[PDB]
Amino acid sequence: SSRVIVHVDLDCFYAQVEMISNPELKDKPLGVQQKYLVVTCNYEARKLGVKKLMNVRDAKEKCPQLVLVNGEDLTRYREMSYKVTELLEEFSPVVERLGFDENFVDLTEMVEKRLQQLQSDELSAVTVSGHVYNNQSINLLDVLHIRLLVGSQIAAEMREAMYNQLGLTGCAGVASNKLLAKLVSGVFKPNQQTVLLPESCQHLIHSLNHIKEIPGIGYKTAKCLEALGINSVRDLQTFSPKILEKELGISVAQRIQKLSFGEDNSPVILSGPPQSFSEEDSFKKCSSEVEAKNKIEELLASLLNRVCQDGRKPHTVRLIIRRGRESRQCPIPSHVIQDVMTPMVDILMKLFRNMLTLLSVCFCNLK
Amino acid sequence: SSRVIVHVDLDCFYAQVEMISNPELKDKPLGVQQKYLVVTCNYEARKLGVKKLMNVRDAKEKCPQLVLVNGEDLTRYREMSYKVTELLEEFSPVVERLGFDENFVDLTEMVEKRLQQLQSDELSAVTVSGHVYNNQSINLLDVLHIRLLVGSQIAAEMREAMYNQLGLTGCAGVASNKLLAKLVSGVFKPNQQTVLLPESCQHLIHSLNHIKEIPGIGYKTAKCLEALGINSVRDLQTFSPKILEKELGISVAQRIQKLSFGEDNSPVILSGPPQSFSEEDSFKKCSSEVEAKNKIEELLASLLNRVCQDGRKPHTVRLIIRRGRESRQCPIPSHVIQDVMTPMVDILMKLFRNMLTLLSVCFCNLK
DNA sequence: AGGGTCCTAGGACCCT
DNA sequence: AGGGTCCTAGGACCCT
Repeated sequence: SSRVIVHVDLDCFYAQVEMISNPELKDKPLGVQQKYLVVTCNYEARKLGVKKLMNVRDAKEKCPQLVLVNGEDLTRYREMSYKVTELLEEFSPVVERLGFDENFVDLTEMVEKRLQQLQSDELSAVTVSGHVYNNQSINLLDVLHIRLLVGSQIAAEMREAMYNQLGLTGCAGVASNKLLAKLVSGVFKPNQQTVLLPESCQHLIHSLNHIKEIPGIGYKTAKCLEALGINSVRDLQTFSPKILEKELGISVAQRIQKLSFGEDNSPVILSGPPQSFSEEDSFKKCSSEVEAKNKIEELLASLLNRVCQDGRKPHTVRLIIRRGRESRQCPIPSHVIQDVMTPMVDILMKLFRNMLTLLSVCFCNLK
Repeated sequence: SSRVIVHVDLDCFYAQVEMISNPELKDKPLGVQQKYLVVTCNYEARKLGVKKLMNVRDAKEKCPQLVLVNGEDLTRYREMSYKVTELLEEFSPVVERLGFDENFVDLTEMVEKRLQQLQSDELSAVTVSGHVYNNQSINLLDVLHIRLLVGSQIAAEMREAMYNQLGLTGCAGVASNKLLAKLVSGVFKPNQQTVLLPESCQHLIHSLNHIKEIPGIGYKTAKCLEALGINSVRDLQTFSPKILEKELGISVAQRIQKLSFGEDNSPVILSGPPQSFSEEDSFKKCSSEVEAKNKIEELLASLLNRVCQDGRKPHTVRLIIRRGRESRQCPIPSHVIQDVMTPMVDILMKLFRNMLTLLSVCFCNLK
């Protein structure tokens, strides 16, 4: 029942893609901006103090030299994202996408195969690729250390192939479940990998400074927990399972408390093709008229290109607006499944009439 | 793009099953009761005035001779229901279940096969099995009349097999879509079949006396339509598509108005195994204590037997209560997927604590 | 921002 | 009653 999981986490993905386009952008600090927010920056910029999602002003304050670059159109990032997932699917088919720049792979079946092909004398010659978390000592007769080290060898092969075949650097973390692989992938953060041996699991989770930092524990469950006096990982570990049950639920409770201990039995899901296709347009209260139809015609403009090129067809469209958000959705008529936009704009226009700073159209329920 | 669909509608299903158990119950009027309500009755009882869902009192008023029989445990009905669906799946695999006693089958691929095997001279020798709606005249050079007549021959073979192999009588309606097949299956109502030729589609839908009677038009959309002055099928046919769009939605609108015309492009779905397993317990305010745990232990008692024997395992449980209803659900822990009830009662007990005349537990999200 | 994921609790519909 | 179906609109989570 042992598992070997790798978390692959590309460095400043958007920046990497832009720096590939215009090679001149390298060397100097680089921000990728979405409206008034630098969402991503290359290492240089990050050394100068440009932080994740920093105002284009505060960016130009710690870093007047910034060479900013617009990244509101995610097409090129989305395409490279899937080129990376597909490269990893070639290693082992079971790859889970988390956002655009992170992937989980279950290396278990693959690690086991590489061992039965390996020979007796090799077992002692097994080496780690990259760092070992907390410099922990390897025990070459621990079957679990050997598998995690083979896992680190596969992880380094993936990272080498991502660079060689797509020009992308990134980090990797090798552990026995998704939680720990993701928590250890970032220990050595620029284009490196780390492997976690079980004896250091507690050191790793306790290296966190607030249950905020546990993936699966967002703002809501965080502030909720902070209202029970739970703040450190150890607090959540020792807190009453009972009060937690009745406070957050039976679902949230035991999952969160197990994450507290480094436990995470959740399987690596095959992400396969997307379950949805959305696009967003925000503006300085630019919508209060039939302009919404010029936008929406534009949002949907590029989508129909996307949702078509995919192959499958959506059987539901949705329209989203900001003024918390609201949505009104409807099934896509059969006739409209196969010129469109005359019929589709109309669909979403009446969805729009039923219901302005944001505006989005999402194609979902694909078949 | 022509379709041949059969709607199979067993007569007083519950009664049929009971009359099979204790053959003595035949001959005399028979009611199947659920609390203070005769939900089903054999033809005899129905001749005496016992109507669908009639008080056990009003039942014993038009029909003091009633020989009532309890039918709150649906196990035996549910089992025969699936024996009937499986018999029809043998004819053609694509069978859609609607409730326990109704099934749709798409006979198109099957009718077409029977024709290419049939010979030239036979085409004129094709006959209808059962009634033709509105006594309409057959045109043996109308390819659509011939296919619907082959459809009627398959329908009669199914009904003969349901009787011969399961002892069940029932009705059948043969049409070109689901709506019309279901509307015509009941024209000759006791253990007979009817076929609808297209030239009589309008006669059939206009034979209805209120859009209430169109399947897919329930109480809500009905009263809504009745507020627009729409009452007859012709009203809905001629009513403004536009006002209907803005009143009921773009989804409801065109689907409802097409049903008005006898149009229904919806495909026959393969129902396959159930998507859920529920059981219900209602009582005269009998629950206001740890009794709910004695019930719930009992509701869930039989379910775990059911949801297990199926094979797949649910990955969500739900608890439902009446005091409109309310539900609180949660994922079923991995450990509990495989003794249970010690863990499961507890799960639903805390779901119960979070939230008494009704009480139910439902196992859903099966895999 | 711009973009995803899956769940949940209520609601409509079908049948008896 | 006792039992099903699928949808929807909001909400939580992940990433930038």
